[PDB]
Amino acid sequence: PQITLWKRPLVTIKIGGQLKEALLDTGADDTVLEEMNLPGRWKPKMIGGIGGFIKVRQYDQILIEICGHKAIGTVLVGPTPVNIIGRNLLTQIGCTLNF
Amino acid sequence: PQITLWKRPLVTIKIGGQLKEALLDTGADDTVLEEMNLPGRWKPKMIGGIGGFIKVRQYDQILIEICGHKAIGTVLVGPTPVNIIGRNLLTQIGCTLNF
Ligand SMILES: CC[C@H](C)CN(C[C@@H](O)[C@H](Cc1ccccc1)NC(=O)O[C@H]1CO[C@H]2OCC[C@H]21)S(=O)(=O)c1ccc([C@H](C)O)cc1
Repeated sequence: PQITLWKRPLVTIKIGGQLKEALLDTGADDTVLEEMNLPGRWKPKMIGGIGGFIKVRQYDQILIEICGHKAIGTVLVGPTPVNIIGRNLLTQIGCTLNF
Repeated sequence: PQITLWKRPLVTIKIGGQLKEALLDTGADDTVLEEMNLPGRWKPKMIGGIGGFIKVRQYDQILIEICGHKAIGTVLVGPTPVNIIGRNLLTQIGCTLNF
């Protein structure tokens, strides 16, 4: 589809058997999701943006479905105020910017 | 143009007569630029990102050309990690997400 940007580009995602709302965010290299207790091993990481850094847990090869489109890749889990779908997954669903 | 996301969507902008590089950021409501000199009056404002809140200078009705497309809108100036073009200006140049 085509999503205009009058409002935040929020979409439903499925990850770890849960449905959630997340931003399609061309400004994020990677994907960052609200605290959730995923199984498996993880690696600590610190990521920075406006206001400074937050601590997150890096999970690799996680299955995620973004508005019907399947993808698999790294997800960072931590105290983010919004779920952020980054370019690592936006490429996998064929998402582009156009003007 | 159509912009894929395997790389950061960085474009050249012109603001205040000077060229800069900026990131097309669909996850940003607002446009925030690193510290710079801009003519005209400004108002102190607060903005929140992934890591907390920062103080910025708000410039309204500022001419800014993005990848050859003209916009006139609000530009926030402050200690953002990188120059980001937010939805307030992406809508003006007709930018949409497509997949
Ligand atoms: C570096 C360029 C960007 C700043 C990077 N960010 C993406 C960016 O879209 C954030 C998303 C966001 C964050 C909090 C609340 C809403 C939306 N928007 C944002 O800050 O917008 C500001 C201005 O407009 C307002 O609207 C929303 C907030 C205000 S990040 O989240 O910090 C980030 C850093 C590192 C990684 C890993 C390492 O790749 C992934 C993501």
